[PDB]
Amino acid sequence: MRIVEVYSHLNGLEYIQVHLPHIWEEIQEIIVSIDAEACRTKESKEKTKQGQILYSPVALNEAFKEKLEAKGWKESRTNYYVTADPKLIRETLSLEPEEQKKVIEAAGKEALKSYNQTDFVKDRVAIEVQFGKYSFVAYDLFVKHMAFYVSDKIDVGVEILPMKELSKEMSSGISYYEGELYNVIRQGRGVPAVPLVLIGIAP
Amino acid sequence: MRIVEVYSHLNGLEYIQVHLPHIWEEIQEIIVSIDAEACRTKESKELYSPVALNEAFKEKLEAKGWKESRTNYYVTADPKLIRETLSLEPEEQKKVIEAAGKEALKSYNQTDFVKDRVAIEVQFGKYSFVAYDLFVKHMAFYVSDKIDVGVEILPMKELSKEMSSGISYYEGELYNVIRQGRGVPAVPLVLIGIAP
DNA sequence: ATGAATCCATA
DNA sequence: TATGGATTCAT
Repeated sequence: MRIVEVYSHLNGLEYIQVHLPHIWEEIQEIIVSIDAEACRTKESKEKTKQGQILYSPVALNEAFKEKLEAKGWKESRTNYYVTADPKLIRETLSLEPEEQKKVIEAAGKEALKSYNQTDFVKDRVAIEVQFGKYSFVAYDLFVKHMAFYVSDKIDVGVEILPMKELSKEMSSGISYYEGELYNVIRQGRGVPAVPLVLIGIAP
Repeated sequence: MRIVEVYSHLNGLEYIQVHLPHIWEEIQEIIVSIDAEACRTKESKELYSPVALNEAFKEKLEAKGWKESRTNYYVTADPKLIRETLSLEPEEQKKVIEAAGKEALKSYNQTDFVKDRVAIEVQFGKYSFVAYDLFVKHMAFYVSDKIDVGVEILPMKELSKEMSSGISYYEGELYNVIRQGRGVPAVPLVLIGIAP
């Protein structure tokens, strides 16, 4: 596949190029190695596209998974305890799971265990590949990548998305690069706090 | 139903209390007037129905004048052009983007309840919906100058545990916001956690 | 009886 | 026509 657009948020791309140059080389290689044609096997049942053979998100997801795990990218999970008290939250935000619980419960407040898990993490870099609803991209950017960043698990996050040129060749209602880039820029300079590299791809 | 927790983000609640006091009174009244018992369902988990709770609020809100709204905007691949057209109106964004020789893509956000420049998102859905509501939907109306403060109604954990799996809860979403750091997102908000 | 995948009711 | 959320579909 082709890398059409790349956006470096908080200079996350430069950080990788300086500290983890092999990671950037590897990500580009993985994308270039994906044969989008072999993933064009989803026969649409939508009335507005009845019969068209579209790119399959399932096939695309499998293709990336195969290449990433083959390069040593592995699943990672980060745990943390949440609570209703804003102050206790700010206090335990950067502490270890065990201490977060201890601190919250020590104040007589209920500690609720939660977490975030992602399939592709390597050398303190997390990659998310998304071919689905708009809401999941917001969740990835402002919650998942952030959770791993705050818990000191990754230094930069990466989000791979289909350009509009590709999303229009998939089932309707799928998030695309241009739209998600806009959602991030709309936040204003410096938000979110986690450095990121947004990548828009096409066949 | 009852309000268990309230979080004023960027003093959004105070903003409403000063400029639109009738809105805060109305929001409280509506929550109190909803009977969670009439929103129960016969289904087991590994209960209260999200659809029923949603319809309950929808009825009350629309009866009080809350109506759906939509904000349009043109997106594009060039970051510089985005920052230049963020605050402009739809047709003007298109104009500016296409004049720079770039492709302009029509998009928008739509929400069910808006009134007196306030948006209320009732949310009894899957885990990714609140993040989208806060960082995308509310921000879109705020940046397009359609609302001054956003409101998010969510179930407390004690209610979500009595609902189908995967439903986000107040304590967790509050955490997601505060984890961003002070002042983020940029739109003033009032997060409200409820229980039966 | 969940999480995805994916269809489609409106503005 | 694109989004938001409804509905359908593999576990």
